[PDB]
Amino acid sequence: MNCRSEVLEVSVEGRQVEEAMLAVLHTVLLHRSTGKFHYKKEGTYSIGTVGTQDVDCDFIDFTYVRVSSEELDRALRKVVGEFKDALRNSGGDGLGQMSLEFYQKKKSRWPFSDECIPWEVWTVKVHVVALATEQERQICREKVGEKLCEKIINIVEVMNRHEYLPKMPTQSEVDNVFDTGLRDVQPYLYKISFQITDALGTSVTTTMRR
Repeated sequence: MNCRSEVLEVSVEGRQVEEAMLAVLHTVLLHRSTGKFHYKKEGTYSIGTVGTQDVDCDFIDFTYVRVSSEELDRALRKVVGEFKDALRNSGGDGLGQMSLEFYQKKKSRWPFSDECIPWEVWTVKVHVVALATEQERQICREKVGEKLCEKIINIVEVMNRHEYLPKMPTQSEVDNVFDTGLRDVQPYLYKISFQITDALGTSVTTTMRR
């Protein structure tokens, strides 16, 4: 169950934070998901289809690929949205970080609790600058697009480089490994959190599925 933590750092403009974080999160979840398991008798199962689609960025000259799932997209857009607000609207040095953590549920023996054991952590350290000039914004569109392109391919190589994946679960064990709550995709169990540190202190936000 060797856990690996990877760190990515990006410097963007305020209007680029949301799209930049979405590119990273969707890219990771693209390679950390499966189709929905449809179980039959004797505990056997088939696997549903998962489409993908290109996403054109409006504030960055870049295009990324995400899982064709509105449910997942709305989930990610929400937490990235909270992050973008908490980060941009801060009187610090424009620094914050977001973590994507994949974990397994080791159900603590009846009846007390349930423990989350992480096996992969993906952290994005964001440095955001607020620009007013239209020209500078244009420079950032091209500049960030190049860097972000290099980092997406890089992150795909890193995921491929990781030697550990959870053992494929049986029907009774599927909810300890996968998020089986989405309609059209089945990612590994994941939680997303972010923290912003200011001159006043540190704020930490954790988001949980229903």
